[PDB]
Amino acid sequence: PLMVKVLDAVRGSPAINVAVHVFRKLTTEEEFVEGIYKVEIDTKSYWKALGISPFHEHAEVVFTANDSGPRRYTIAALLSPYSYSTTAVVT
Amino acid sequence: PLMVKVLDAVRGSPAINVAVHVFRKLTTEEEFVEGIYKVEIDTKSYWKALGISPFHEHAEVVFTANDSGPRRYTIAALLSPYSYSTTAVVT
Amino acid sequence: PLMVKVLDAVRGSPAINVAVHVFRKLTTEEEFVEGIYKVEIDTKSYWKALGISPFHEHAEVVFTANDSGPRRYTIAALLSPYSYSTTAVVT
Amino acid sequence: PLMVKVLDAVRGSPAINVAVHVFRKLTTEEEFVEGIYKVEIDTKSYWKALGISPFHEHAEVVFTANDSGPRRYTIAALLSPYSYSTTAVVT
Amino acid sequence: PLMVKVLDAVRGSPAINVAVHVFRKLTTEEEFVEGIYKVEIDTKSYWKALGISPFHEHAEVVFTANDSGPRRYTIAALLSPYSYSTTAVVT
Repeated sequence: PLMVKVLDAVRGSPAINVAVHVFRKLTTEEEFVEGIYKVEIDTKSYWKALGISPFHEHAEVVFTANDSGPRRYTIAALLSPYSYSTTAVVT
Repeated sequence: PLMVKVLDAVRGSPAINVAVHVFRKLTTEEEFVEGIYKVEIDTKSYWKALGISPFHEHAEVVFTANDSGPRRYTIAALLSPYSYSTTAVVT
Repeated sequence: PLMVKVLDAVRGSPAINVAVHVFRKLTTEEEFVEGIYKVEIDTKSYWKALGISPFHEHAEVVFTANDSGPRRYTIAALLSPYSYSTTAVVT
Repeated sequence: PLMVKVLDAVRGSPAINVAVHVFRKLTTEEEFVEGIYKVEIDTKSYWKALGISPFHEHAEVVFTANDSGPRRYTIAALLSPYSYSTTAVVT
Repeated sequence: PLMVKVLDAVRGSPAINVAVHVFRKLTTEEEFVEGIYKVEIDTKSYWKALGISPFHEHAEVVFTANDSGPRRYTIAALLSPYSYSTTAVVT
């Protein structure tokens, strides 16, 4: 016998975030789960898994990468509930 | 017999974050879980898993990477609940 | 018999973070969990797992990496709840 | 018989962080857990696990790494709850 | 019979950090746990686990590493709760 119980009775006005998981029993992947409440903001990638036999004989390659510039990011509340409160962003 | 019990009775107005996990029984991966309440802001990668036999014979390679520039990040509250409070970001 | 009990009765308005885990029974990985309340801000990687036999015979390689520039990061509260309090960021 | 009990009754408004773990029974890893309340801010890596037989015969390599520049990090509270308090960051 | 009991009754508003662990029964690792309330700020690594037989015959290598520059880090409270207090960072 397997039982799980959460939050039987509630009187009032809360804020909640619930998650429940139960498990009973060149690249390979099997039987996985990814991304329950997942956040990604800025991510970069250049070269990945070109192939079996690239650039075998007598190759000449030049590789250069530049990253610059004016950028801004602004966030007030992230992944956090609130009740009976005040939030403001003023510029 | 396996039992789990959390937060039977609540009177009032709280803020909560709950997570429950139960498990009963070139690259390979099996039977995994990734990313329960996961955050990533700035991440970089260049070269990964090109292939079996790259650049075998008489290769000439030049590799250079530059990273610079004006950037800003601003966050007030991250992964933290609050109640009966004040939050402000002023510039 | 296996039992777990947490927070039966609550009167008032708190802030909480709960996590419960139960387990009963070139690269290989099996039966793992990663990233329960995990945070990463700035992470870099260049070369990883190119392949079986790269750069076998008579290779010439030049590798150089530069990292510089004006950057700023600002955070007020991270992974810490509060109640009946004040938080402000002023510039 | 195995039993665990935490925080039966609470009257008031506290701030808490709870974690419970129970376990009853070129690279290889099995049956592990990583990253319960884990934080990483600035981390770097260059070369890792190139392959079985790289740079076998008559190789010429030049390796140089430079790291410099103006950077700032500012944090007020990290992994520490508070109640009935004041927090401010002023520049 | 195995029993554990912590914090049966609480009246008031404290700040707490709790952790409970119970265990009853080229690289290899089995049955481990890593990173319960773990913090890392600045960490570097250069070369690790290149492969079985690198640089076998008649190699010429030059290795040099430079680390410098203006950097600042500022933290007010780290891994320490407080109640009925004041915290400020002024520049």
